[PDB]
Amino acid sequence: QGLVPQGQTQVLQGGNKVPVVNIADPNSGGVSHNKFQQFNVANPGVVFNNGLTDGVSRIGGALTKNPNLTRQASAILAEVTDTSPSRLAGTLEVYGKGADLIIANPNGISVNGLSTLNASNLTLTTGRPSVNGGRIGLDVQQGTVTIERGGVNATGLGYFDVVARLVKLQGAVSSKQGKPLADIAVVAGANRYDHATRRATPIAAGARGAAAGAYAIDGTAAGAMYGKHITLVSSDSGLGVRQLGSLSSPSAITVSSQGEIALGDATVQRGPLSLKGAGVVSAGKLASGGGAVNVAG
Repeated sequence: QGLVPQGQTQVLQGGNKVPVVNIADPNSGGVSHNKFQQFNVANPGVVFNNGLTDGVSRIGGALTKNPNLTRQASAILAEVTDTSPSRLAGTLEVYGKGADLIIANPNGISVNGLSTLNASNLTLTTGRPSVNGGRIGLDVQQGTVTIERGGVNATGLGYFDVVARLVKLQGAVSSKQGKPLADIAVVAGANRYDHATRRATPIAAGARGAAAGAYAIDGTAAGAMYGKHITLVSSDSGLGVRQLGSLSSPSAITVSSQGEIALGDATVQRGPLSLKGAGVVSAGKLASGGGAVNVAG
């Protein structure tokens, strides 16, 4: 239910201490690959130690440099290797050099009131990672990510990506009003997702994600999203994207489905609203402040 590292990764924790992950030394491409038997974050959060010097974290107070490091990471991957899902709540803080965060658990991830500090970008995935130097591929064949009512605060990220077999959106994903707005991508289905290009290519899996007509992405009214660009992608044939949570974006909303699309309200201030599905595509009220709206089943 906690944090149980493997290999060179260490976790400084104990009682009331905010846990500090002494991440593994990164490879030549800047990726620190950290395997865990169990990975969970609870309020107030966790500190990833990407520090070559002693200092102070915002949520955790004083800490020393990470003894594993000969250089700082540009991407920190936490991969769960055993059978338990991950729960994430609180702040994911990177102490030291800012880096991409990737949390991968094929068993599932649930998210409730998540934020970040000094993370460049954040990816939550049920894909199994393949790491080759700087190149990270995520092979999604199973698992659900659920955003619970507490939601995600993406403020300060370039993007927040959720990449899983199925995705449930039951809380808001947004950046704070007037602050640097993150892009949001939700990518469902059996895919290889390349972390550097943020492109999904469909792959074979051992089982279906769900039945024909079931929803690969299912957002309720509580799952409202606000992002610089918002992209929703479902690649499994016959599965739907349902997102009843209002979508709001300054620059683009794009939905691609290999089945149905069913949206509520969606608005883009200065850019295109594009819906492309294999099945029936429907939307409640659409608006674009400079009118690019395309809908195509």
